[PDB]
Amino acid sequence: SGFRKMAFPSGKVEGCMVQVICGTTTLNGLWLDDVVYCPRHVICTSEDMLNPNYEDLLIRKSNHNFLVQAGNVQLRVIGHSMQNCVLKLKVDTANPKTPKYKFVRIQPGQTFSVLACYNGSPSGVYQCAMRPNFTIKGSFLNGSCGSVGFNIDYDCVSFCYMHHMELPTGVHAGTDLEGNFYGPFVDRQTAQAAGTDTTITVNVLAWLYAAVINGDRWFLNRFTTTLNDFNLVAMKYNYEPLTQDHVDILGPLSAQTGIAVLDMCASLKELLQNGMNGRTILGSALLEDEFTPFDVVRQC
Amino acid sequence: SGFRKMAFPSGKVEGCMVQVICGTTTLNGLWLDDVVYCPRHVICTSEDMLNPNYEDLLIRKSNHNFLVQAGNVQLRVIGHSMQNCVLKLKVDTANPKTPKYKFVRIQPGQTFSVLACYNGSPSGVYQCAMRPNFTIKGSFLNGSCGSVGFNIDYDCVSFCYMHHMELPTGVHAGTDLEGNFYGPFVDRQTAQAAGTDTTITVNVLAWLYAAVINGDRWFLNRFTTTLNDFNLVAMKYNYEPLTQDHVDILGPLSAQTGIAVLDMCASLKELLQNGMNGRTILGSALLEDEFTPFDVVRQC
Ligand SMILES: *[C@H](O)[C@H](C[C@@H]1CCNC1=O)NC(=O)[C@H](CC(C)C)NC(=O)OCc1ccccc1
Ligand SMILES: *[C@H](O)[C@H](C[C@@H]1CCNC1=O)NC(=O)[C@H](CC(C)C)NC(=O)OCc1ccccc1
Repeated sequence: SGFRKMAFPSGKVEGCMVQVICGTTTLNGLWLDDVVYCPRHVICTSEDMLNPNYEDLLIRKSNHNFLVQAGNVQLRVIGHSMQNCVLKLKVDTANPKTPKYKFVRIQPGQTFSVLACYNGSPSGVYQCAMRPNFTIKGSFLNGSCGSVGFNIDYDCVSFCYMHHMELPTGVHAGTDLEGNFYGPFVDRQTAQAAGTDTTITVNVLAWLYAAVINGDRWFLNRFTTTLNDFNLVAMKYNYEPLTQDHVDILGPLSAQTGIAVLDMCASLKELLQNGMNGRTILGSALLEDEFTPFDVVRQC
Repeated sequence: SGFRKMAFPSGKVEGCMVQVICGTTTLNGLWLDDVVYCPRHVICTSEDMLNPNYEDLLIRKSNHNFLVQAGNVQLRVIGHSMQNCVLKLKVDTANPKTPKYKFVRIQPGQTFSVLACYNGSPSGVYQCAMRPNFTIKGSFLNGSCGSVGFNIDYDCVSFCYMHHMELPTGVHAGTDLEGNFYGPFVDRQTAQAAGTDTTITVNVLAWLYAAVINGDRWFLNRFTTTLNDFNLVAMKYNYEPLTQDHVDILGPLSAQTGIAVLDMCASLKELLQNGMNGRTILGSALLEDEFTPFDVVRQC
């Protein structure tokens, strides 16, 4: 037993991380087969990064302006192109460590693991959720751009996130691996800011089921509620509405614990209206919303 | 910016994990050079595991009773021996993926990353602290024994923990890699239970410094306190006493933020006496004690 925020083992991704330098900008790239993917802002200078025209900036570059280092081996760049907000650097060597992979775009409310990297060297691994407002609450410093987020199913790495920037509130923004931003954000200097966020209700419910599986039962009750009455409470507390599909997704956890989904909703209603009264659930004094139902089943 | 519970990248350890079967018991082993290390209870049966005599149990075994699988390759066991609570299985092939490594024993209050594994296959990675009572609050199911904890410095893996058991409160116990238990626990069936735990004060202080570095300042004050007066409060709230060595270790974080250690102690005294009044620090409504000063410096 026990329940922890757990990342996927990172080895398969560590073998794909490289360093990309253009001018005085250093960041990370992802080396899959004979292509290195990286944020296109690697080509910008301080002056450009106000309102850059990336198509102009890139036509002024040559293959030799991109220095790619895979550990202690220089990779020779033989072609370059832009795809949305990522650059694709063709190199003369296919990565022999390329795993089976896919490029997937995730939905708000879904989780993934982040391999934070600096100078092409992995530094740490942690779990993130894509917030309803399309930001992530990560841990990223200068040099971390090009770090990736991913899930692993069987032997296949599904890459979902590449890191590009930090917003004024300290949260993080980036793109899918096709270079399309999550959320209404752009890789240039504006006053852009995260929009209002909400709590991921289906995930809070999943985490309450994880708590019951692990022996925390104090918040349970015999009462029940209707889906409509629960969603009235959710709206008041800035929680996302619960759909019948969410109820269906929680079915397996409800069956395992014998607690009907709408009974757990009544427990959550009481927690929202009364707080915890100095108690904790799975080591937290707040309701946690960054575990999906799948994350709970995977671990419990 | 941002601050997350972050594990070390696990690749170097993933390449060392194997499956060990003896009889009907399956668990994990650690394959370094031509030795596989695993919990000695792999040789027990249901009846034995009450009060086993491991020396007797092991003399009745042969090399061929140990089946070792490295991915989809069977390793041939050519010798076996017991070292404290671990078995050392000599195999006919040195692991070509053996990293530079050390076997270190950690202290209570120190952190490490855990690579949870089942059937010799890594499942997830997370950070743990060794509690003052020599347990860890992990996430381990049947089959997870032999999973290891480790830190990485430069290119060298310092293995510190091998998993053996779960105590009645749901916390976890295990040994160093020389097979010596952390804490007063034994690999047999008794009514053994975790002793009383305390909060790791130096780590709470480090995490408060991480909060300031990341823009949370509401708990700061102009007041200060004496070390003796603070330790009177620590005792009342079941916090470990703060030593001058802890103050020295916090020096760099104090210098970076300009907040003297004893000023931060005054803030902590107020948080202990008054709580948070509905506010949060780094996304928590509780005081977090599983980040060391080094963990904070590493990330911030
Ligand atoms: C790429 O390494 C970098 C990652 C940032 C740096 C601080 N925290 C991160 O996540 N990205 C940028 O510096 C980015 C470049 C634009 C052309 C998209 N701009 C950015 O994040 O600006 C905000 C900022 C910069 C430095 C510190 C704090 C916020
Ligand atoms: C080895 O895989 C296993 C790990 C346990 C199983 C449940 N959670 C864990 O961390 N260790 C044992 O089963 C261990 C064997 C003794 C001979 C040391 N005994 C143990 O942990 O017993 C308590 C327990 C067993 C099963 C479920 C819950 C608690």
